[PDB]
Amino acid sequence: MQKGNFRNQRKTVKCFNCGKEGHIAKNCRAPRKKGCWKCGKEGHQMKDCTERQAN
RNA sequence: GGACUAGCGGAGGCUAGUCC
Ligand SMILES: [Zn+2]
Ligand SMILES: [Zn+2]
Repeated sequence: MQKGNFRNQRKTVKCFNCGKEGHIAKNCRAPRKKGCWKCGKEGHQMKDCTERQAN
């Protein structure tokens, strides 16, 4: 238990850290970062991918 | 508060509902 919100995993939540699917940044082993899982630039995000569209 | 169901999210919170 502890953190029922974790149930979000029931929707193959996406890791906002690495940008994978199956775990969240919270449950992400990687350190708290902000590397666009699109271009690989640390600072911006996919939503604001200054490289290319967001799928 | 908890747990679910939902739902979205670059941030995981929020609410509702039911239960006490
Ligand atoms: Zn991750
Ligand atoms: Zn980018």
